[PDB]
Amino acid sequence: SMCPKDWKLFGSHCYLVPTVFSSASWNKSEENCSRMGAHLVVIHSQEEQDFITGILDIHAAYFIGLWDTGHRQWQWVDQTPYEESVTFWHNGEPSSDNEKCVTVYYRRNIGWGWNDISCNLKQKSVCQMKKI
Amino acid sequence: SMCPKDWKLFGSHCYLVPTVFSSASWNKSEENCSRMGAHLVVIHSQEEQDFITGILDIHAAYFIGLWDTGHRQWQWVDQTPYEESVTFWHNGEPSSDNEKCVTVYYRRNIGWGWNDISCNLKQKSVCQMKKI
Ligand SMILES: [Ca+2]
Ligand SMILES: [Ca+2]
Repeated sequence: SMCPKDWKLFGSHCYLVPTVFSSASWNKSEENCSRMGAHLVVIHSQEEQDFITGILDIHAAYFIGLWDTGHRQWQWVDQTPYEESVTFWHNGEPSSDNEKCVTVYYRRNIGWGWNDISCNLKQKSVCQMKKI
Repeated sequence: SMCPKDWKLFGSHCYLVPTVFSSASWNKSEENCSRMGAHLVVIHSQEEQDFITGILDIHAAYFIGLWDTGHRQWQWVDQTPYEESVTFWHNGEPSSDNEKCVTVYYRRNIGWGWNDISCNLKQKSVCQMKKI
């Protein structure tokens, strides 16, 4: 139908956690999403943050398609506008101008939130594409 | 039957000013269009500019599917080419490298034209889709 097999529908998009694809760098995660005709997730709303985290394992951290093009100059992989006022950074994040890639992970007794980390650290990931 | 109920036909497209939400940011405006299998209007001619502005309230500003991905690098939401020679900018627009999203609005005694504004500001919107 609107989404490929095992992809999950929310809004105009289809989402997948590539499970078998072993942990990888941010670039290799993006490259794997694009092999499926998808991108790392672009999280524009509370609804999208809530939906995407709804399909993740609380014991794992996941690359999202947000990266720092300069000095806290955050850009989505699809180049759609970054709005600092509709973000989900954990308390104390972002933390370091040396951390240029973004992960989403669960903090005990807090919930899901973004963390800036090294682009070279291997993490799980989640992909999105438009439906049909 | 060439357009869904409440939509308006022009050439090979159907147009709608959404009503269910009364204003929203550029990203949310685009997602709302996409959920109807549409996108923010992509304007490729004088005739399109005139038809789209014809169905608008002169007292309101409306997001269109044009935004700056870099430094004055304008892109359409449907990836069709941007052509500087066929644009409808108001005098003195685009005004600033801080305004990455595009609205159409009516200037008293001048007429309709495009204006670059902050992507986070809430505006009305116009959606477009291929006819049936
Ligand atoms: Ca950090
Ligand atoms: Ca402007």
